[PDB]
Amino acid sequence: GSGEEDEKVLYSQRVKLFRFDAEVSQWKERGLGNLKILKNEVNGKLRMLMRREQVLKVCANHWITTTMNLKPLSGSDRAWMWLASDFSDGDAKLEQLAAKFKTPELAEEFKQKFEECQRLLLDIPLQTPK
Repeated sequence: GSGEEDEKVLYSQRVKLFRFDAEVSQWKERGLGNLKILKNEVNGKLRMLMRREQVLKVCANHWITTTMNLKPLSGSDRAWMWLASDFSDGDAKLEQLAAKFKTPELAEEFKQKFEECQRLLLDIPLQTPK
């Protein structure tokens, strides 16, 4: 009720999704897809989910909040992981899952903006015209 739904799609981007392998202790790709952003009309929670493009299937529904923190992968500077409990149909575990963009360009722009939005989006209204 205005929380687990109520989200609309504003932006989509081709990204790689990663899972943290407990057994590998390491981030390994979940696949390749498009990061779909669903944003609540309330602008309370926004999500980034990514569906595997050619795989037609969302694997991770991650909410972008300051309640969570982004951390760069080892060796990556601008590809980051977040801890989220994903269960788009990903099955509810909390994992640190990662996503990386092709370049630190895509990765860096998003990283900065991501954190800023975490602190900021909360207080600052961002409503898309209709």
